[PDB]
Amino acid sequence: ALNSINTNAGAMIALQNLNGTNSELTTVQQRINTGKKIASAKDNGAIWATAKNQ
Amino acid sequence: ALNSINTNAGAMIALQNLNGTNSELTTVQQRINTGKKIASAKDNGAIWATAKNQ
Repeated sequence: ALNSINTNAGAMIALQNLNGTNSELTTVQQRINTGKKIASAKDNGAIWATAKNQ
Repeated sequence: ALNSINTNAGAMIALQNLNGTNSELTTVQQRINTGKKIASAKDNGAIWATAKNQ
């Protein structure tokens, strides 16, 4: 209602965007730590399985 | 009879208007206290029920 005292969507949307940025940061940090894109089975199942067997 | 000693309608009508103002004041104060228009089931049955279930 532009003056509500119980809720505000601006904080919710700011939180959502911050969480998205944190997730991307986590992915990049994992890449830097392990030194490779496909490190686990979550990154890419097909390529990870192929590399293990090879 | 413009000079009656038993009754006067001016006081009655002044009382009625004062009571109406008091009722409106009560409604506004309730809105300020709870911070919302539809707070109870008396304000609006349909919207209150919808909000509860949602």
